[PDB]
Amino acid sequence: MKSLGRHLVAEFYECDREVLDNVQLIEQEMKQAAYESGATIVTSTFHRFLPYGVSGVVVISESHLTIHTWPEYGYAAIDLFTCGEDVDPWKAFEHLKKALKAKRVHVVEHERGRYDEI
Amino acid sequence: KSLGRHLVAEFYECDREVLDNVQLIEQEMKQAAYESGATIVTSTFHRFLPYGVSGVVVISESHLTIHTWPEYGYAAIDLFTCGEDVDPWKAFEHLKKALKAKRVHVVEHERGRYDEIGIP
Repeated sequence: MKSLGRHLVAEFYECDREVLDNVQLIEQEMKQAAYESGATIVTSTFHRFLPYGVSGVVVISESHLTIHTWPEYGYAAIDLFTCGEDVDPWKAFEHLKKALKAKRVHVVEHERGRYDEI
Repeated sequence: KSLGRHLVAEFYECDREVLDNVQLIEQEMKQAAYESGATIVTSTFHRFLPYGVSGVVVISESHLTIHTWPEYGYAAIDLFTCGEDVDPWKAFEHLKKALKAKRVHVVEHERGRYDEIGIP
């Protein structure tokens, strides 16, 4: 730990498009992702974009997990921002990779609140 | 050339009383969404311990978020917008002003690049 939090900005490509358009399943998988990471969920809110697409946010202790899907393109924008030694955003990543069946992913890990800056 | 634009922002040396004011953070975040041109879907703001605010404004197909650390004068801000007439930099400007940040660091990501997804 050299920062308040760790933030994964993930591009998920060639996903299962049925899953990407399933608002209930996406919400379920996001909550399980949060459980896998060690995080505690404060609130969650998921919405059906029309005609296709799911958007959701899981608020955790001091930060968030988010997903925005484009079923028509097989694409999801995922963000996994966790704080604390106890919580591992890569565990959420792995769950979602498997839940969405992405064939290609790109992930960047940012530090949020570096100790040497704050 | 992408489905969305996403600003990952570090705000430093902010007004610490603002950072711990959940009502004001909600107002300013909603104002920031308005400035950007985004449509609000839902908004949820939390203040929980002994300080610190978390807020999310869910917009059409993406989000604006803030998580504050009053004890450090720091806020973690994310401004993810989609579509050509929504401008996340207008949200940035509003929040920079509202929070009285003296120093900022911002990464702008292209989320869903057309060349990566395979869109002409």
